[PDB]
Amino acid sequence: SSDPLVVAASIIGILHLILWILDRL
Amino acid sequence: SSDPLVVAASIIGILHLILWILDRL
Amino acid sequence: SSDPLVVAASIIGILHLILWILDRL
Amino acid sequence: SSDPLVVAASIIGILHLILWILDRL
Ligand SMILES: N[C@]12C[C@H]3C[C@H](C[C@H](C3)C1)C2
Ligand SMILES: [Cl-]
Repeated sequence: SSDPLVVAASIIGILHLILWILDRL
Repeated sequence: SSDPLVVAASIIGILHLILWILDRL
Repeated sequence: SSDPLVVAASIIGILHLILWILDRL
Repeated sequence: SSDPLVVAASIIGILHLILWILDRL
């Protein structure tokens, strides 16, 4: 288990890489 | 719970995405 | 122990830096 | 506590933002 803020940052991180990849594809 | 280092990096990761969006718009 | 979604985001974050370094060079 | 893979990704995430700022400034 993890802190809700860490879970929130994990969702944000995944979206970050997706947008970063799409911004180049 | 999460380690303090993980909580700190979570805040930093959120900041990182916010900065990337603002810098992309 | 960490939430599985946090472990997934950790793997994705590590990949993110690898790709980021490769794309800048 | 947090998984070592999460701790590693936290260190790497912090380093990632540092490099992003330096390259931005
Ligand atoms: N990039 C991340 C660092 C830390 C571990 C994992 C989830 C959160 C917090 C964002 C990847
Ligand atoms: Cl955790």
